[PDB]
Formats: sequence, structure tokens, C-alpha cells
Amino acid sequence: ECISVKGRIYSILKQIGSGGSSKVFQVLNEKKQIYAIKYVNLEADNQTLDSYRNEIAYLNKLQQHSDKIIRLYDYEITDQYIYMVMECGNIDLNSWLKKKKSIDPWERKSYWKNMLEAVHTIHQHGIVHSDLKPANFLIVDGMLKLIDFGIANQMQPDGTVNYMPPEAIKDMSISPKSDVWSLGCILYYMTYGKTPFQQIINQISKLHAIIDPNHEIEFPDIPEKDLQDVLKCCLKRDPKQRISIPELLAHPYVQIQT
Ligand SMILES: CCOc1nc(Nc2ccc(C(N)=O)cc2)cc(N)c1C#N
Repeated sequence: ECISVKGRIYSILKQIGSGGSSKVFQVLNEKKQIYAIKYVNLEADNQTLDSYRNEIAYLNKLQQHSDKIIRLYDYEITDQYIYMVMECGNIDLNSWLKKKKSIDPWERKSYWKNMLEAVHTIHQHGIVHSDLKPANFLIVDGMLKLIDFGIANQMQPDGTVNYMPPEAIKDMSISPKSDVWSLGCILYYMTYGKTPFQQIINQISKLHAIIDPNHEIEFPDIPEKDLQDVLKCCLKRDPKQRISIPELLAHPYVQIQT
């Protein structure tokens, strides 16, 4: 019911996430301010460990570079456990997406800008998140912020190959373009109400479909003509043909307000 980090005590309001020996708690400090504490039980290969160490260091470093990256106020690391005190936000994008029926065009555009800026920041520092999904983004102050960089083991709020890029499947035996496809699927869902290959319930079929150039993705007409173009450009199977993050930041959909 209580946790301590660097001589500071927090009260466990509730658990909001879980994973491989890892938990996320909604907490309050002495002055009743709210924060998110990530607990990691280190009793974990030399490698799983180094993966958490790497994530912590990049998250910390990347703090200064963008307000679209989640805030890490402090952390406690020992041979037994890891405690991470960070911004708590309102709710993760994945949970919020399920509760809302329709999404506002302005909100969708603002959110897309946030995601783009966050992924852009991590790319400039040589990080390619490799598993991008809505659960990786947190809604804080009517704005989206990136929670993790996909370096450490992934957690889930309290998996699917829907957002999986084709190059990652073909290369079965790394480019920043992979994050573009994933972002495209998130925006596609934000626009059409589902991921491009959501219907395929058969997984090996879904996989074959994601990679097959003959399997055409549906882009039914909409009033925002730019959005439709963004989606088309983001969902190019060939990574070389696929639009880049710097190009997406200069796209009319993001640049020109309607
Ligand atoms: C699994 C969620 O993980 C996190 N959720 C956070 N916020 C959060 C997550 C989920 C909810 C929710 N859906 O209740 C509300 C807030 C903040 C974090 N800093 C982290 C981390 N790490």
C-alpha cells in the first residue's frame, strides 16, 4: 500500500499495468500529487537486464528533447528491483480508443502531430521503436506522449500483429520506415474504425495479406482528402516507397488547417 523512492513515500492508488516481472501503479506523494510508478522485479537474464538499463538511460536522456516524450522525474535501481517515477497522464490511447465511438477530426489531427513529433525525436537519436501501437501512447493534457521506446520488454494497461510492418515479416530468418507503417495503422484505425487487416481472423492469412502487394487495402472516400493521402503513403508495403517522418511533418494534412 506504500512505496519509497529516493527518500520519498507514495501511496498506491491502484495498479494500471503489468508484464514480465513488471507492474505500473497509480500513486500519490506527500502533497497528494499524482504520478506513475513502474516496478520491475529483478529476480532476468544478463540481457533482459541490460535492456531495462538501456531504456532507462535513453528515456532520461530524451527528456530534454521533446515534451511529447513521457516525463521521468526519478528512479531507483538495485540488484533486486527497479522503481520508476514518471508522468501519470489521463489514460493510454488504446483504452481510450475502445471507449469512444467516433473521433473528432481536430483531435485526430492534433494527436497525429504529437505521435509524429515523438517518433521523430527517438529517430534522431538512433532509436527505432519496433512495436508501435496505441498502448505505447498516453493521453496527458489533451495531448499524446510516447511511453516507451520498445527497447525494454513491453507491458500492457489494465498482443496483436495488426500493426506489424511487412518488411519485418519478409525479413524473417532495421529501418525507421517501420515506425511509419505502424503509425499509419494507428491513424487508419483513428479514421476508419479498424486496422487495415483487422478482419482476417486467420493469422497466417493476416500475415500473408500484410505482405502481399496484390492484397489491396481499402481507403473509402472521406472529406479530409489529405488524410486519405497520408494513409495511402504510410501504408506502402515497400519501405523505400513509403513516406518518411520528415516528409510527413511537411504534409498538407499536418501543415494546412481546415
Ligand atoms: C501500462 C501503462 O503504463 C503507464 N501508464 C501510464 N498511465 C496510465 C496508463 C493507463 C491508464 C488507464 N487506462 O487507466 C491511465 C494512466 C503512465 C505511465 N508512465 C506508464 C508507464 N510506464
